[PDB]
Amino acid sequence: DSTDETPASYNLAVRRAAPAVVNVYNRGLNTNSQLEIRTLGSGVIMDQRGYIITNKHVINDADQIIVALQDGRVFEALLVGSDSLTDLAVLKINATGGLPTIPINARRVPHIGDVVLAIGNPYNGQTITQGIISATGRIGLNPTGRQNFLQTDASINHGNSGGALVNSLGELMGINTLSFDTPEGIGFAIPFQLATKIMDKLIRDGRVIRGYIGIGGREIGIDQLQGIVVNEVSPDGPAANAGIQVNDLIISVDNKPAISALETMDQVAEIRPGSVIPVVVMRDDKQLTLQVTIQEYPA
Amino acid sequence: DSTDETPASYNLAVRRAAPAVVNVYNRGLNTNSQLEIRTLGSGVIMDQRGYIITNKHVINDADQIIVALQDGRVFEALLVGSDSLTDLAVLKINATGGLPTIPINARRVPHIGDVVLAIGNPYNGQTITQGIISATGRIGLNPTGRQNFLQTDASINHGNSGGALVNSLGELMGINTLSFDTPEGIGFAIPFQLATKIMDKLIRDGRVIRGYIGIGGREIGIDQLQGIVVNEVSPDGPAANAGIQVNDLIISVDNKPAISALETMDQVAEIRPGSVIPVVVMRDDKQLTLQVTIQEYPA
Amino acid sequence: DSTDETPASYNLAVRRAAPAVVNVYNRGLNTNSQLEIRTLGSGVIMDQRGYIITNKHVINDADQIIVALQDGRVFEALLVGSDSLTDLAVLKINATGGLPTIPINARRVPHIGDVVLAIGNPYNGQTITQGIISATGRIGLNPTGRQNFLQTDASINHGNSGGALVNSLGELMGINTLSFDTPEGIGFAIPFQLATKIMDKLIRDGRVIRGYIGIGGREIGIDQLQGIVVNEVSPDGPAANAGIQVNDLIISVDNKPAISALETMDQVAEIRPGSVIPVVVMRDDKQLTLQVTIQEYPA
Repeated sequence: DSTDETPASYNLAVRRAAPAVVNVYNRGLNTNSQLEIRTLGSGVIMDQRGYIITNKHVINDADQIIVALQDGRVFEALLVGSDSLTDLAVLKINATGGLPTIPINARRVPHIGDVVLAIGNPYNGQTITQGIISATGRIGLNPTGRQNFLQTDASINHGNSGGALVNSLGELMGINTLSFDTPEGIGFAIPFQLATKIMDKLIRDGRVIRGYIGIGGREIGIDQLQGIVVNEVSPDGPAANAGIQVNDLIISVDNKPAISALETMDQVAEIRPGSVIPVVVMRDDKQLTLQVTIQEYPA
Repeated sequence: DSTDETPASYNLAVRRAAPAVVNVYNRGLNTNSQLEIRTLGSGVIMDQRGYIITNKHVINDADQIIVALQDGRVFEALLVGSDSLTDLAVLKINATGGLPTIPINARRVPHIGDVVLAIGNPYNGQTITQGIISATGRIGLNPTGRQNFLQTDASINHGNSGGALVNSLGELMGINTLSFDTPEGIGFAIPFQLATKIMDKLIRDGRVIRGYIGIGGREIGIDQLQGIVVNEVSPDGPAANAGIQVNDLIISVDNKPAISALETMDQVAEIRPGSVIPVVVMRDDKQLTLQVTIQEYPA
Repeated sequence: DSTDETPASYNLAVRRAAPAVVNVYNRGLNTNSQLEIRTLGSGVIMDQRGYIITNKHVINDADQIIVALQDGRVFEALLVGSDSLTDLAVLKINATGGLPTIPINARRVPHIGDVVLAIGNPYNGQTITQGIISATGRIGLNPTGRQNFLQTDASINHGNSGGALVNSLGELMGINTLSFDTPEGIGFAIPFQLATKIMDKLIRDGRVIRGYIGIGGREIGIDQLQGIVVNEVSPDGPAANAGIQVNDLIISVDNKPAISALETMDQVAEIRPGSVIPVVVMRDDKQLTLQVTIQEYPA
């Protein structure tokens, strides 16, 4: 008799998380009067100030943005900003009385093989899928990086895109992002540490400002010094203006040893334009320290 | 050393449930002699009288219906009836000696996030998939309702369609129904409480008879009385014949307060044609009680 | 507070298994100098001698085969042999110092419903998916058998094809094989006992040599003797040459009672060509013992 027994379930993560996952409506005004729904999507309430993360593609060209909570409350939202490269956008609502927020543990380290649920709220019940973390993502902002997504075999679709990816404790692991283009059975999410970083940037600047040094190049035992060889230098770029030349060997950027081309470019992307930084190079078996003014990455 | 350890497994649910999941063969007689297989599918033994649920689309246009059990027994089946809207059909076999039956717990409440296995028997080994309950279904019979399906990311395919969806205890959560048309990675099943209701109806009437009041309309703090405003009234329908008019406010149907358009229409669908029921409306700030004879929903 | 709690995870199986799952590169030499990558895939280190299993379709037409380990080591591989029917190939590398190997428990019985992870290493992080065993496979080598694959709803794709399928203990359940052609949501792997058998055969003969008796036919209470009726006999085949005729009833092959057409054909496939075996038949209610020289299955 199974009357006595308890079914295997992830319902606990759902109870803790789902209340913070909202419906997001993109509404157009036809010139008739009338209000019609252009598209629908999911979003996640990040804190008690009423900031919400959703997908950019859900809110593009909205005349009015409406947010609906599982508890019945309906709000008009303000668009704070968005980013095409990560397909994220931030909204703000003004709420009296408390808001449910997504559980976030900043100390939690995501592990490959961890169980995850992808929680949507397309029509408001909710659409929820289960899978594991297939690959952890990087949290870099360099525009050319392909590795800044968490991968999962939990199904990511129009139902749950823009909603929350959580572990079995209901802690946020990422923001679901539908792929418009990769292996069958693999979906993607923005890692939660990258998503909060992007939110903070949108809140202060209204957009994600990426740093640029204008250099292409590739990496060269412990007794050999690692570095990045300069393959090409962008005309009228920061490096070119500072006197950096092809075949230079970059051993240091802004006081950080340059041992990896990928790490150093994510490093530069975080540096605010107008910043003046030292870059140490090896040329003709001599050390040169050059002063470089960072610019904004070209569109 | 893993010699000592025990692999994570749902094999227990399989052992309890799978013996009641059968092969169903649709066989045509070409005029040659010969017996050929038109299509194959899964079915579920519901009780010891030998009643079986399968998909209608598996048994359509069968000259002969054959059922095969995991234990080797082969039976000829009688078609009791079917329903296009839920794609269910009921069969009956005459068996001497016991039959294996699907475990059913009528006290069990399905929860979103519960683990489920979708069990098929396409060729007789079996084809089994794993997922969770994404959304619980309604058990309504109103023909226009879209919400009467349980949703799951367990894979539902030609292998397991018509078979059993069970939790990790082997208890029946639904009947697998392949979608012929929704978000990628989502399949559907008839919730088990709706499936048993449909079976009981087919057994007594040979078809699912749905009640009809012939009314379109939408719902209007606790101090305000909820109701359904009548948008349109069907000509020569039950409501029209009873004297119900547009802009009437329906506050009560068959002694049940009408607070939701969806609940009241599922309510009417369960009422047998020929039934005479009271319907209370508000017209011109006055209460009117009208006597309505329910009819059968038009095809 | 979830700070104290532990997320549900299969990370243990990943830690035990993943280090033995390698990147396999198929490289062509264009006549320029240059070395270019024709295709990429996964492979599994089977033992400390440096034998590796991958897919045949990954190494077809390679000018050079390169293997890369999660720990950073890169090797040139020798192709030992392959088999089209199972899409397996074996490689060998020469390594100084230890190699990580896949955990194998030959005593472990795979069960339907067991949790499995499909581990790939397409670019070297790794691509990992989760599912269950849907159906256990046969380990037969008869070329016409359709049942020699393990089935799983763990996603099998270009990422993880040729890599390892393991249970939650990290024990090898099979080798992932991408299907180029079956129900949606079902993938396939070579059962691990069949995969090791194929590897041993490739190592001694350089190819999989299958036995052939040249007979078509089908099986006829315990008091009735089971047998295989001969439907057809191949001209100039082993059976024809030995004097076996249509309507003969095969009751014994190589001293094994013939109670199943499927079992007896897998039995014959394992017998080495040139072998002379007894085959007992019933003809005209008399027993005849015939001496048959096994041949190699025609391409």
